[PDB]
Amino acid sequence: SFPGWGPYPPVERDETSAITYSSKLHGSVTVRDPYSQLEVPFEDSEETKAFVHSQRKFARTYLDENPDREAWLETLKKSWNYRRFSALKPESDGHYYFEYNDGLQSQLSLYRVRMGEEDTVLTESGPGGELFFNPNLLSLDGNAALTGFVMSPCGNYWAYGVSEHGSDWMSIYVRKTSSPHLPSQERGKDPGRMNDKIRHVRFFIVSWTSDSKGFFYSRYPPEDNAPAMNCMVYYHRIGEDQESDVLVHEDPEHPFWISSVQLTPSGRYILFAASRDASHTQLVKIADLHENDIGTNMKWKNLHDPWEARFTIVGDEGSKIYFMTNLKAKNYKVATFDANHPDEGLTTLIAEDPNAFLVSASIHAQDKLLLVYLRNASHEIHIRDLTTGKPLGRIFEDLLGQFMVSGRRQDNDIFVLFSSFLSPGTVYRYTFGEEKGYRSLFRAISIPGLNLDDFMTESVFYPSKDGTSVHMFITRPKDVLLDGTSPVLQYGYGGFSLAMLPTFSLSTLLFCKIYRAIYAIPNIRGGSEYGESWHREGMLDKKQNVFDDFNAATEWLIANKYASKDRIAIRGGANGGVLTTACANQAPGLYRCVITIEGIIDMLRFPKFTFGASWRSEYGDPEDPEDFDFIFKYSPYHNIPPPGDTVMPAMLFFTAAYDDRVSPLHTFKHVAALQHNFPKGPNPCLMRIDLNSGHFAGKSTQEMLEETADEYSFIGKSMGLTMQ
Ligand code: NA
Repeated sequence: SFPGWGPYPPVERDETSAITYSSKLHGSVTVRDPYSQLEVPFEDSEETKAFVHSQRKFARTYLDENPDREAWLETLKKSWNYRRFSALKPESDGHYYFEYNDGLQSQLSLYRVRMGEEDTVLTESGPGGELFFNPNLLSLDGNAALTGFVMSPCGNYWAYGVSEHGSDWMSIYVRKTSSPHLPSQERGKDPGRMNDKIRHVRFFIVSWTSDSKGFFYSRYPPEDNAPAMNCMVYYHRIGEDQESDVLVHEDPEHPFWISSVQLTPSGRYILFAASRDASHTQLVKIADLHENDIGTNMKWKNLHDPWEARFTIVGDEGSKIYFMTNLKAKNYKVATFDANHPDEGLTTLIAEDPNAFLVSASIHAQDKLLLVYLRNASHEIHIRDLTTGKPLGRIFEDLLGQFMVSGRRQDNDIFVLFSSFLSPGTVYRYTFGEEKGYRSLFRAISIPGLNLDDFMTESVFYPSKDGTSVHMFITRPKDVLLDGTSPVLQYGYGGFSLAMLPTFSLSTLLFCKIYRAIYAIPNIRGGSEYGESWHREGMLDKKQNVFDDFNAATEWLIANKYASKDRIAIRGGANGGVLTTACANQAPGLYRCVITIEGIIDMLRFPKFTFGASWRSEYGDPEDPEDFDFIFKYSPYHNIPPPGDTVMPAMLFFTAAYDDRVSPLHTFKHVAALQHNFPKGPNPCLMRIDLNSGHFAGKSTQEMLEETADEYSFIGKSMGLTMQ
């Protein structure tokens, strides 16, 4: 039987294309890749162009034929038109800065208010204060993004990154803090900036010297799919051209290594850190900027033996530097180094918590050390004495979710942004005291037409295949019955010590309301939810544990009558695309709809493209014979089930035509192979393409809504759901 939506657009095959891999078990294994031509970028291949255009047109026709697509876009537009803001961030110009969106602006704007006048911002009258920077003015389409910013210590200068209009490359710009954007400036330019333009940057790590004369940054050779190579550290002096910038570090022997510098808050010490993979291990060196001219002739001293640990600067006290480090402490700890006694090594200030991952450490009110711990898949705030490390107790103990803390060592107050599945964003002020402090509600995000009291988030524990107890969040309307009829949207990642925290998404709650559905977040292995050991149990030869955890979550939801066996939708992005494609291959019968965002799918070829080589610490090295065998077992691109005795779920793949973070070739080849293997469906396999590269880290509000309307209408069609 031939479905009315077919046939699929044709995709050229290369029947001769193969690579031979060393294998511990088999000696050698020859892997055919009939779609290897789709590894050539869109801009360089007419074949890749023809594939993208035909697949894009085919997907759009199917998605747009569904009237629920426009119904979802209208519902999303109306509900997403709510005011959003960050916590107040104190800066060296004596102003608080905050992110603001009226509702449907493409990008967040940056506003400011004099410290002491903050009670006049974020009222019914509007954001108040003064507009500082409006990213919406940068591009005609609103796809140009602020990638970061750092104010000069003097408070006169503001260094900031803007993503270039084709790519995930950026330029660093500088403007005076006396040159804000004006509300009536025209789109397509950046008015009021200084002449400085730092090109060839792929990540924003900028550190000003204490004299405010310049900043350190990391850059690459000029850009005229290939692995990212030859990261260099430079120093830029304000008012000079980039051509005058002084080279601080290059390592031509190790072109895949990523390098950056961080300065202590005093600006006295510079920490050089190199990374050779995605693991939390560095090659680290410290220099005293008072001993050295900026250049390649600086007196670098070894902080510790290379590749054993990561070191993040938390503060300084003369020659004493405070570090958050995992040195002999996989869950991280706080330790001090005396730059005057390097050979004495690191002294523990806050011991590793064996049962809690330390996320951050920051100094406040001169000598209060604030620790954010991850315990039971949510944030805890602990206060410690900076001098002794002695515990001073807990704050916000009653709030279960995630926190963003803003405030400096010199401020007695912090602003804390609290959020969860059910809390869109409450900014609390906390004022430090002698024995206890005082907490005040500053401002709360409210969403018109959403009643947060209509929803709940349950915490359950389920056994995985191997008997391991896994935590899962289940968000649902309180009035949805547990009678085994509800649809599920189940989101997972599983990797890189990244926790799936309670996180606010209006879209997800609208999915729950409109489809009487549950939103399930199983805290599967690979994440840091139960400490670094939770990551170690879900990587390399144990990556299969991640898929088993996710499958067992679905089986538990069905068995305990949370969900209909026929209405499971799964969702994942990047490393989460390994999860969605692997689970679809290994248990196609569990799932009715699979959403993959910028998926990693070819687990043999991933090292050959942009930043993929760094993922070898997580997945293994496919060119190592031992690693090949365990990677090849699950590599979703190489394990599409034979068509004869499998019905594939409906599958929708989101990707840009250009993406540095995950090369779109992963999606291109897997979509080609799925369509070839299952040419008659019965369930469609579609690729939803953005041609504007709408950056992950810089996506306009309107693009996000269109993508969500495509995703939800496709899930609705695929699982036979009616919008309520
Ligand atoms: Na823009």
